[PDB]
Amino acid sequence: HPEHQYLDLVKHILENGARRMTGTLSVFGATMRFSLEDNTFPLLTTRRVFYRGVVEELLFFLRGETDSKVLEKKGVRDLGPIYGFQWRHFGARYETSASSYEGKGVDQIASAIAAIRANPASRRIVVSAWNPTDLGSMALPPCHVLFQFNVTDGKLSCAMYQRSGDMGLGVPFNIASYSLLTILVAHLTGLQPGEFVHFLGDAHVYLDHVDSLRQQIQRPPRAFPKLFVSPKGPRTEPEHFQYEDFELVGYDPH
Amino acid sequence: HPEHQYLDLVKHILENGARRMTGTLSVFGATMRFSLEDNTFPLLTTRRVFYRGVVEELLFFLRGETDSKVLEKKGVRDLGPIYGFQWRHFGARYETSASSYEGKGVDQIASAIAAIRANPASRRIVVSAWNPTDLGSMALPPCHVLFQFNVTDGKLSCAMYQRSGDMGLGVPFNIASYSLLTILVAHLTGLQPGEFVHFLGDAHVYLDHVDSLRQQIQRPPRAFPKLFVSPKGPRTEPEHFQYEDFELVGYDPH
Ligand SMILES: [Cl-]
Ligand SMILES: [Cl-]
Repeated sequence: HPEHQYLDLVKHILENGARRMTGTLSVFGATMRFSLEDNTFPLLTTRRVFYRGVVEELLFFLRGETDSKVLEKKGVRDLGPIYGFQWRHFGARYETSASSYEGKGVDQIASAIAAIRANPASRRIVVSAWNPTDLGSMALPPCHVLFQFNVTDGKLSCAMYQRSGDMGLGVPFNIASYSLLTILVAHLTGLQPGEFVHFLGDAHVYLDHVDSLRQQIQRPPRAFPKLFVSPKGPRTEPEHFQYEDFELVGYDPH
Repeated sequence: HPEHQYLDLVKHILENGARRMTGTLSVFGATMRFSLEDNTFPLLTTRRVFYRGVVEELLFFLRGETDSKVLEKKGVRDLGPIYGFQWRHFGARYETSASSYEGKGVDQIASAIAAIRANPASRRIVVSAWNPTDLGSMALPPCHVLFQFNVTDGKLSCAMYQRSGDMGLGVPFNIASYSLLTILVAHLTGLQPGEFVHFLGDAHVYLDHVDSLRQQIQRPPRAFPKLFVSPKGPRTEPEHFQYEDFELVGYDPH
């Protein structure tokens, strides 16, 4: 079971992590990979992951929105030039969350989907959320720094480099989100999902989560849920997708 | 022996790689890591790596230079806004190789060394070579897309995300270069080198290298060389380092 990769990484941090300062235990440089074949959706079972949050927050970023009032009014907790902005309007001057950016900055997402369709074998289908000229971003920068899509044998795969991740909450959430982005984009482009590959720089556990994490990691994982994309109407762009287009089947977390 | 990680990755591509078009065999998503402790320098032994090239080309990028005439006149084969430019002048308008950029764009390298000194525990010591607004870059973009430094227990480590790498020539070269950057920066900042962690998106073998690669991978690796930093005068910035500051000991490739 691939959740073991997550649990082993947690065990590793608990047993051999460094102490650095809120304190943490940490290691540097880790990888986990999850198959998305046969509708597998790597939503962790050893502790319930906020699925509705994953979905709404991904669709929100894909709309390029930056106003957490949208999310709040959907049961999910101005944010600045966070992910969606960088994804969809890279290099634009960021003003306010209530403002318009159509035709400003580089739409890396549109560019990635186009490349997937015209040149699926491309090695340059990269999307970056890291802009060192954006001082606002740079004072509280994205944890998930960059990702790459790959098409091989009709399967869309994704690799994401995460500079820092908390194992307790953030990392499981992020596995879900990028897995869901791959599934969403696979559907949009007529492909089947392949794999999500997660690369981590700093991987840390918070001290106040130690006790709970060590109970969690003796639980045997359960088979991952399945995720089906069944749009309620036509979807020609990624911002068009709605929460309801996704049926989560067999999710049974401890 | 950590070179086995390289050889196993090659075997894996040979045996289970996809065929995509000059043809290649390829897999997506791989990791290798190399300890830089006790002066270990991961210069591959199963086939000689162009050490002089590694060094000169790293020092060249660290000077922010973009004119391959500098390299040519040092026995190593306008390049545009390649690595050094992005590293040292991110977001500046790139004009010519013969031109000056002091005070233009973000000096991510200087920013990274400063962070290493003031806030070694930082999780945001990231350097990106990926600028999707730079159409010139984007027509022939960097393979080594981003890297992160980490300081833990007095040891500098580095992780680099490479979007595409040829196993034959490019990947061994790149392992050397980032390992050497870590050693160089470790010395400059008073730290000891830790580890180089290599994350790869597309990892490919060229068809015309298949036969040679399969002979190569039956050779038992030899212990890696050691690398010592012994500057011939004072070094207060990374662009100051010279080829001669580095003594390579015990390099014996097949
Ligand atoms: Cl945690
Ligand atoms: Cl090759």
